[PDB]
Amino acid sequence: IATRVNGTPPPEVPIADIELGSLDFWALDDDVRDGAFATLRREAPISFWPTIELPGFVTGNGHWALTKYDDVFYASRHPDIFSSYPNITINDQTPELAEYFGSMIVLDDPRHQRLRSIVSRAFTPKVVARIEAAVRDRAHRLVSSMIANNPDRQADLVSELAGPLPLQIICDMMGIPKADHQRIFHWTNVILGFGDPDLATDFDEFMQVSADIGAYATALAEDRRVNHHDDLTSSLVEAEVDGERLSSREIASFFILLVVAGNETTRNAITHGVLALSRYPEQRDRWWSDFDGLAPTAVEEIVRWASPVVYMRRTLTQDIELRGTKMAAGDKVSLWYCSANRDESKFADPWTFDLARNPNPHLGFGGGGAHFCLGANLARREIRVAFDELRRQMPDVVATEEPARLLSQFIHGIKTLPVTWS
Ligand code: HEM
Ligand SMILES: Cc1cc(CCC(C)C)ccc1NCNO
Ligand SMILES: [Cl-]
Repeated sequence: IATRVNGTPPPEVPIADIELGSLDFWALDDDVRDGAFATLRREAPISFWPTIELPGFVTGNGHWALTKYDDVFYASRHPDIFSSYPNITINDQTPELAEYFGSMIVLDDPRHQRLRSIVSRAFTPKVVARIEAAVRDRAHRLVSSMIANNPDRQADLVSELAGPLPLQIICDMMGIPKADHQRIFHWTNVILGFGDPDLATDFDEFMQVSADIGAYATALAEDRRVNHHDDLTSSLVEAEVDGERLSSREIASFFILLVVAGNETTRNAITHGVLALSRYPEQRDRWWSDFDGLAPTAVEEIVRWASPVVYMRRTLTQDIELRGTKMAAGDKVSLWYCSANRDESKFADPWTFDLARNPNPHLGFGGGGAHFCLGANLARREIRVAFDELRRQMPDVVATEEPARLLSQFIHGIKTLPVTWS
């Protein structure tokens, strides 16, 4: 595809053209989206928007959009005010889906910390360092297979590498048999792709997929309750929180959170990273000339640039005012990481994709504090190893078409990215 000029700011977007409540807005290209958030940061840093109407979802009240880095950081660090209960997407959750989506991410402390403590050891730096060889093995073989399977030197990066790598890693951590990885992939994509006609627009399919992955979780849990294995599902069924085992719905919700969180966002970080190296070849050249020296900053700049999670939602527990804006107890609040990560008052040259950027206190893993991404160290490893394997096996891998972008307010997804190599 065409490259662009690195450092170019987005087009001006008049504030009257911005409709965060319309699915059509989220189909526009990233230049327009980035320009819209730049206009909000400048002219309306806290503003109120209707909730997008999705067939079968509960619309409910609209939300206050926090677009400034400092406000997203403030909300994240004050959970006694900005609660993660009852949901962390904007749209209200049906009582039927609460059975499958009531994990620790929609809970406050103390119960959130008790739940997180069941699995946190498995994601600490020493424990993930052990997973590193498996990441290396899977990434090496996926890229080798891309080359063996495609003598025409053309393939889809998403289906051949970015998707399978994080999926295989988290499924093995969970104890899921390899035969079932494609069902997990499909379920993940329906749950986080709803509203995109290429994935699912029918709510019956969304509820069927939810029910099926919940039933799958429950059967695997029952098996592990009979026969322990060295995996996260056995951890879940063996835990006790003050002498009480987790309920079937708590187990199903934990399993679904871990599986979905563990593959989709990393997949999109890799695809956006390859697209950026394609658009800014100077950065590829710099990184390839010193891979290990630049990898720390390069991986962080890929996450800042991609912002794979566009926003997370909070709910006020009390009246507050910020920047002169009075917000009421019970109001929804949306935290726009995609905007915080272009905030001109926090980042020098925010429109420059600079793989040497340092410091880089981006909010791609959230604003910090109680819910800080459990998998951040694992994600950074998977990204660094995927790019090292591309450098080694197909260093000129480059996108040949513009991405097919996922239609989503929540996930900065790429459905397909055709690439070519020498
Ligand atoms: C580049 C990849 C990733 C990105 C951009 C990302 C982003 C995020 C964000 C924005 C949050 C919410 C943070 C907050 O509310 O303050 C989060 C939470 C979480 N992430 Fe990730 N994540 C990534 C990879 C992973 C991986 C590989 C896993 C492995 C399972 C994972 C597991 C989780 C979990 C379990 C939570 C909920 C934590 C809690 O509620 O305490 N994430 N992530
Ligand atoms: C994309 C996403 C969605 C959610 C809520 C949706 C359900 C499936 C838990 C939670 C975490 C993440 N990702 C975090 N880390 O990848
Ligand atoms: Cl103030």
